[PDB]
Amino acid sequence: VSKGEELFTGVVPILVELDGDVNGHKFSVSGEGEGDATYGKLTLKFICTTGKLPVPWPTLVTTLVQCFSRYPDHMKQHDFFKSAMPEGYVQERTIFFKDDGNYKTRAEVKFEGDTLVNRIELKGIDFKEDGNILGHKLEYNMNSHNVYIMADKQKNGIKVNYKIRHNIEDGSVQLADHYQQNTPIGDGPVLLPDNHYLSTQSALSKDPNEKRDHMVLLEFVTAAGITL
Amino acid sequence: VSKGEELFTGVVPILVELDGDVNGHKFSVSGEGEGDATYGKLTLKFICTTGKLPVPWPTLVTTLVQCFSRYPDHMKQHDFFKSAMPEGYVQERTIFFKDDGNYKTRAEVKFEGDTLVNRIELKGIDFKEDGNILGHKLEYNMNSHNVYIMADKQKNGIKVNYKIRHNIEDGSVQLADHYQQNTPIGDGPVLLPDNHYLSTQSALSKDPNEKRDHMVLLEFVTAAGIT
Repeated sequence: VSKGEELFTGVVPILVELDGDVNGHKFSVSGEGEGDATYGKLTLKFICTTGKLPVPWPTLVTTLVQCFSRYPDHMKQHDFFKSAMPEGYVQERTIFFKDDGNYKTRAEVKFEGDTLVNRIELKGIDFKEDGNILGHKLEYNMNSHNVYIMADKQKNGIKVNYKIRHNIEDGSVQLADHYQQNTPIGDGPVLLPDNHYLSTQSALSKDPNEKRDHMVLLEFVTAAGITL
Repeated sequence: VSKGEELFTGVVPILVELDGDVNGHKFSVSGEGEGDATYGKLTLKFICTTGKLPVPWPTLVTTLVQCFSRYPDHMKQHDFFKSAMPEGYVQERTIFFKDDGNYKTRAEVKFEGDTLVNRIELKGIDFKEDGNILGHKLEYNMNSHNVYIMADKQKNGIKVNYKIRHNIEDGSVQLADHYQQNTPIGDGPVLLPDNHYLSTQSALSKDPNEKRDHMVLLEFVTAAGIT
C-alpha cells in the first residue's frame, strides 16, 4: 500500500480555514470535522467567524478535500490526491457563475501534524448586488455532480472540470462552471491518473444549538469510470 | 404541541420491512438505524435479503418515516406525523414513472416498543424490462426535493404530491410523480396543517464491508413554508 494511501485507512481529523473577499465584502470561515476515505465520507461544520456570510453557503461547498474520496481497489493507481500526501497539493479553481461574477480560489491541502488542513484564499469580482449570489436567492442544498479528472504530465498534476447546478428558490438553476488544477507541493513522485470521475453527493444541515451563521456538511464521494 | 412529539426528543431506533413485487420480480428488504427529529436527521441501512435487487435503489428511497422531519418551534402546530404516535399512521402512495410502470405502496408507521417501525408492501406493474428502472439506468443518488402537504379533514389526515427527478446515467432525467396519503391508526386527536412543505435531502452510500446488495441512506428533512 502506497505511503500516502496509508494515511487515510482510518478517521482523519480536519481543519479548514478560508479568507474571502467578494465585491469588497471580506469574510473568514473556519471548519472542523473528520474524513473516512474507506467509506468516502466527510463530515464538517463551518462557521462564518466574521458575522453574516455575504454569499450563500452552497456556493462555498466545493471550496471548503478530495483526498477523502473513495477509490475502489481496482482504481487505487489513479488516486492523485492521496499520493501527494503528506506534503499535500495546491488546489486552484476559477468558478464562473453564469450571468454573474466569478470566484478565484487557491488552497493548500496537506497534513499539519496528524490533522489534514485545507487553507483557502477566495476572491470574487463582478457580482451583481441584486443577483442570485449576493441576493441570497439559492436553496440550502447541493445536488449530485460528477467531477471529471484528467492527467497533466507536464505540470506534474491533474486538470478537473465540472459545472454545478445550484437550485434557485423560484425553481430554476444557477450554473457555476468549475475549472480546477491540482499540483503536488512535495518533490516526491505522484500518481498521474487516467481519465475518470468522482461521483459526489452533499447534504447540508444546521445545528439548532448553533447561533452563528454556519453550515454542517456531509459529503459522500466515490471514484469511478474504469473497469477491472 | 402534543404527546406524540415527546417520543422524538431523543434518538429513536428504527426498523423497516419491505416486500416487493415488480413485474412479478419478487424481492424483500430489511432496514435498521436511528432517527433524530431535533436535527431532522435519519440514518438507515438496508439490505436485499433475496439476492440482487431488481430495481435501482434510488427508486425505493421514498418508500423505505417523515415523522423524523424537524418541525421548527413556531411550526409544531402542523406536524401531523408525530401527532399520530405512538398509535401510528398509514402511509399510502402511487408513483408514476413517466413513460414506464408504476409502484403502489401501503405502509404502517408506528411504534412497536421503544422502536419505530415502517412495514411496507409494494407492488409494481407495467414496467418496461429495458426501461430505466428494471434496466438499472439510474445514478446512485437522490437530489433534494420539496414535499408539499395539504390538510384533508375528510380522512383526518393529509394529501401529498411531489415530483422526483432521478438522474439517468446518460445525463437525462427520469420523472416519478409521487401521490401520497397519510391516515392515522389511532382514534385519538391528530393535527391537520395548513399547506406546508418538507425540504428533503438524501445521501446514498455503500458499506465497503457489506457483501449483500444494500443501501446506506442518510436524510436531512426540515419543514418550512410558514413563519
